[PDB]
Amino acid sequence: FEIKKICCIGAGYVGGPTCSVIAHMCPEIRVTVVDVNESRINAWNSPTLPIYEPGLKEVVESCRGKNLFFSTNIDDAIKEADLVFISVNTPTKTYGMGKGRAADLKYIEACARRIVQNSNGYKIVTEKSTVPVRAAESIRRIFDANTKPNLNLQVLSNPEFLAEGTAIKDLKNPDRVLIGGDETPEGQRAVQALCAVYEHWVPREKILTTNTWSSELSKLAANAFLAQRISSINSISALCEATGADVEEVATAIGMDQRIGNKFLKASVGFGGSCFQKDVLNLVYLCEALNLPEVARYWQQVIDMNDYQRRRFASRIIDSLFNTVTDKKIAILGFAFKKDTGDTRESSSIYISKYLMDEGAHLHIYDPKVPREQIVVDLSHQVSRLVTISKDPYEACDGAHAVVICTEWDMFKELDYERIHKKMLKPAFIFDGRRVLDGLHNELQTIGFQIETIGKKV
Amino acid sequence: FEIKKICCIGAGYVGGPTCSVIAHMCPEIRVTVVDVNESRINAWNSPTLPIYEPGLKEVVESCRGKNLFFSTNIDDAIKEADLVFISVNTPTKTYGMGKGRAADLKYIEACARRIVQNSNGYKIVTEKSTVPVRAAESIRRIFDANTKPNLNLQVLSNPEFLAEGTAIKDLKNPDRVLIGGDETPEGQRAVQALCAVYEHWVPREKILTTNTWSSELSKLAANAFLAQRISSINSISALCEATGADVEEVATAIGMDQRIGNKFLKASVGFGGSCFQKDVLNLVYLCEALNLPEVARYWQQVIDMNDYQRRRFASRIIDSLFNTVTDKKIAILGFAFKKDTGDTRESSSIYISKYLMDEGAHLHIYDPKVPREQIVVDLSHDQVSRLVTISKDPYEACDGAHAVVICTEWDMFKELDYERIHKKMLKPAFIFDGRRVLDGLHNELQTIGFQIETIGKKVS
Amino acid sequence: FEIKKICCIGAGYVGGPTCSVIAHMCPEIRVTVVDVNESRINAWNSPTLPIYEPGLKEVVESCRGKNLFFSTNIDDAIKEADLVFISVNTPTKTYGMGKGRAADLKYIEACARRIVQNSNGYKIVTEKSTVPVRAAESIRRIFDANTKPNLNLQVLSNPEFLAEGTAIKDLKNPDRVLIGGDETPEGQRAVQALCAVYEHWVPREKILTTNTWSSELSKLAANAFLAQRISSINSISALCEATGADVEEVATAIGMDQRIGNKFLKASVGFGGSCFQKDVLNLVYLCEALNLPEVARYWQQVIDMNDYQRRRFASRIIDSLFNTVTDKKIAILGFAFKKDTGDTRESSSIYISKYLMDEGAHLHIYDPKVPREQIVVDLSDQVSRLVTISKDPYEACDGAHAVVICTEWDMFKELDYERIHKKMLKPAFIFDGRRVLDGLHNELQTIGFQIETIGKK
Repeated sequence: FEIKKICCIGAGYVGGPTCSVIAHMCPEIRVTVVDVNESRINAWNSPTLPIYEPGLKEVVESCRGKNLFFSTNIDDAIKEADLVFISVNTPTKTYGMGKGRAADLKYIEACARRIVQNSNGYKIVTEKSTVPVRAAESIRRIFDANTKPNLNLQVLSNPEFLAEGTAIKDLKNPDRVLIGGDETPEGQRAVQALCAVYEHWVPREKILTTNTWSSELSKLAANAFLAQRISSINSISALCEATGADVEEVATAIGMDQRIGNKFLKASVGFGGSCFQKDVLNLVYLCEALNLPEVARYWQQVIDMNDYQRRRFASRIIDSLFNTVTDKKIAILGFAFKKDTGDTRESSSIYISKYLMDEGAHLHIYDPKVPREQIVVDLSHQVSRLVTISKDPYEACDGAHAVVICTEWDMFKELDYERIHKKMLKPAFIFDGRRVLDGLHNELQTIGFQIETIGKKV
Repeated sequence: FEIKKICCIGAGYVGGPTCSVIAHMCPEIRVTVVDVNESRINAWNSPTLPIYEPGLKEVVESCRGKNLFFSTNIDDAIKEADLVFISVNTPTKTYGMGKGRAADLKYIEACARRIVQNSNGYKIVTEKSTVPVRAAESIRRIFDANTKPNLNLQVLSNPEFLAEGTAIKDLKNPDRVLIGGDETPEGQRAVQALCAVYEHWVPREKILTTNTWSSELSKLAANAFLAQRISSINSISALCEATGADVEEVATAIGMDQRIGNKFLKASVGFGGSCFQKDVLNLVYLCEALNLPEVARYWQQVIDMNDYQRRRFASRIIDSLFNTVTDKKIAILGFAFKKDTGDTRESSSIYISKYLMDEGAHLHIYDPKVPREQIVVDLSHDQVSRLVTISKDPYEACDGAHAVVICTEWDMFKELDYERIHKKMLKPAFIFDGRRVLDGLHNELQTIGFQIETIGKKVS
Repeated sequence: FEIKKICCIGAGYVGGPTCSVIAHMCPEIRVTVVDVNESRINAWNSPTLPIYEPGLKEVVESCRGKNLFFSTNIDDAIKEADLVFISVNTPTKTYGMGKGRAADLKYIEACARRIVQNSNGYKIVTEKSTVPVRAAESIRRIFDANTKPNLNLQVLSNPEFLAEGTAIKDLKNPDRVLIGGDETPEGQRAVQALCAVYEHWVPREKILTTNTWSSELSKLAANAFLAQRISSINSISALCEATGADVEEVATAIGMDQRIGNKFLKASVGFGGSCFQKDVLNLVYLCEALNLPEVARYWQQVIDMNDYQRRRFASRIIDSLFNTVTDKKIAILGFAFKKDTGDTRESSSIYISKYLMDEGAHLHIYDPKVPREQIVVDLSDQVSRLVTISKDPYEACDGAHAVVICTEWDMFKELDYERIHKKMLKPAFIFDGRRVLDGLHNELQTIGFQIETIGKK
């Protein structure tokens, strides 16, 4: 069996770029991306794509209309497809059992029911989005319970490891392509057919085939391990402040051990983004549901440490300002969860800001990329009375008691702090939650700034 | 400052090989290794060295008598030295505050008092063994309180990262050389003098200079991070058994992410050795002493997960044998904490064996390298005499056994004649692979008739 | 250096009476009291002072216009002052870290910034109001970070120990005057300069000079020790009810030991007022912030015992009325936290009333001095339906099932209880929460009451 027609249900940041790269590297394969938002599909067929990714516009326009297509006729695309990707988002449950930690499979289930209704003959159905472990069994149960004569649907797991901003680079040169299928002979045929698609541009040595459950678990575990590295170095940063050690020196010394590696060992006020906490919490919920409390509380520590790092950093700020910041102007520099993005999901800036707002602080927030409306929404259920969004860092720092750096924007390293210090109220504090002012502490102290930072003793 | 004479106090597993390599790569530096055991010093000056390390004999005999010397005259070696290494072992405290977790600084303190009494002029004193964080502050306090006119002792931290069996390779090609000293100008002079010693064979790019506290903490943190990787994959292995996932597939998929790396992602019945648990526990005690309970309980999970992995594996064995193993013969294959060593310190085999002995099992224990006496001592506080038998070959231990428990990843266990083993085993016959060494044989073993259970794979 | 001009920031019940006595006993020292409340300053300059304190009017009028002045020109008074008193209120924090227990230093910080902006030359700045320990360190940090050439500000702690109603008596004859300053030579000069002011009417032996931290802690510790004595005797009162002992007999026996003393050994439903619980809670929060959980939980017991005494007393009332007081009329006699005042802050009557209101009781509250509006606010739909404020005790007790005495007013001892008993529903109960009816129990029982009281079985 040769895959010639691919349908991806979901034109988001996973289904879009992934199938765009497939059509780019597989000219013979017809790739149709379908979705429910007519605005999205129209945008995908427009000169301005509904998502910005470097190289995506170059990739899409060189394939769109030839073998890459975007449409709203999901039923027709499903019927003709040989391979159906399921790329709908699985949001965290908002209520009920597993609220806040379990994944809500309602979209995947809705997708599976739609697929089985519009499918005849042999097809391969592949989970692309991050799913909870054993979710493919739910898809197979739906397929089994709604079977038709000569209808043979094979379910595979092919989790995506792309990152925002570098999706195209990650898709064209992946660290590994993970494909999971049943150990049965029919499942292995489906696995090889999907492997043959990736083999057009991915070396065979980087294509790892596993069972379905291992593939689903590996996606969760990878993000949990990464978050754990950050929580671990953050735990050391608290110890460094207590001992006189420096977390950057420790991290450099740790990372030179080749068995540990030097990536993801940067201490910070806390990890953010829409993947790390969500995946760890889903891992914790899975363990609790499987009667593995020891494993659950093990991985809960990654989240607990991340929360502790934020609370501790906020408490240092409050304690430094005499345990009272009511009506005190505090400049928050950086609101994105990391530099060079507008994404604020689970940004440590949100939690630091909320803690200071709980104390009645007047926050003046500057971020070069996060739009003004996003900041208000994230801080909103108070925001009108306590939060001001500044146009430039000097506006936020004027008349402020403290400057809190929550995102590692490169521009913050280049601010005219002598100018900032003149208009700040004294004593003037800088709280570097990202270690971006290292090497400037001597100059800042001579200017007259009390500089406090993560993982360095005061 | 030019270091020309080096004295290492402690001729053990750290002080010996490290100073041997220094004299090898620094022919012009006189290196004297001193100790309190006359047998050790005599052994060091003998054709059979008191510790076996590959290439150590070649290194030592090439330098011994030229610029490497072993002696018991600690006072004279201290007086003439420009650099004094402190390589005495810091054992865990047996009683009092921090029992079982805190380090006992009595030897380092005794060494520091010995140094200050026999030292005149400028000297550099360097902690080489694993010390608790802020231990150098205690050495400096002793030096300050016992100061002499024109006596200037500089204290440095230079923790060792050598591994037993490959110390010489690690010393000649280290991943990094860590040197910690005071940020004061005098401390920086001491740091550069020790850096200049390492620069004879270590590139300056791999020599990392920090403050003293960062250097002490980095040694503890590195071992804690490594142990954490093992505990993390072991936690996944429990999940894999619950879900039908396979921990080896997950670990391979995890380790292909370059940010994570593929080292130290082998699921097992639990990590062992004299380093991992000791350092994590010392890290936990340090955090508790510094009013950081959140950090303490964070790192306690690494130990708790490792203990849970052993208990769970033992409980699977007991449950598989009908929750009764009284008088049941069980073959334990492998007793060392890892393959290719005789070291049993904190070996998972010990804890698995103790759990089975708590149930009255008759353990027949085979290890190709661990001597018989060590096994008895580790399992001993009557119970060992009645319940434990040390076999001389694996087939002797498996004859008439209900279960074969593989606790160490010895390569020979992969090559055993299991069909021969299965004939003489009592039925049902179980194999518990606690190291994943029988992967790829599970099909053959099941056809032979072996109920094969292993870490991180659901029971088939 | 001799102090000649004194400015007190805050014209409240601490800054006002204290500086009034200073100007009275130091005619040659110019004393200016400044505040933001224009009404307060105008009231201070009026024949009706903004606060009633016995002997204050004679003291103020004997000095006002000569060397005691009240003004709103804070900047001018600060600049000329040799000694600046900081007497602003430090209320408990309402939100954030330490909500309900930590002190809110925002006013002290605002005052310190105001002082440093308007100050030139040598000055002595003195905390007079109850501050958390280490607060003077924050003032010194502000002064250090906002320094000027030749500007030398010395920070001292001079906590107040006056009590409302007897402030003038306590100021003129203090048990002790406490002054805390840096052990540095410059601090000792500031300490002696303030000591020289107090020495005009305070004997040198009663002026205790300590470091700043000791002075701040002593103020908190003194109130905590006092609260502890009450909680301790209240804990014994629960024991007495369980054993047949009498807490008044035990308290008398305890207090005759000279090492213990006979003061503050009166069992009650619970201590009240704006100082005791506030000081203990601030002490507890201070311990928790300083990683001393053992000390924190030690002093938390004082508050926990005080809460338990109120809850237990309310539970006895409810249990005596068949565990149901819905729509039952209950007369609450006394609402102030102690007799002979209108102050209801942390009054045990509030908490007993709230417990009875939680059970749907119809409370008829009488207090001879607490105004009607204060009672409503303190208990504040529930107050409108369940609470009635009575004009006289007989109105409150008419048709009531129980009479709850929560404040030790002397008039309650002299009520016509036979008249009360006739119109009460039977069985009729009297819950004496202050032991004010001792010696009347035989008469009350013969009348037909079931009299229950603290510390008696």
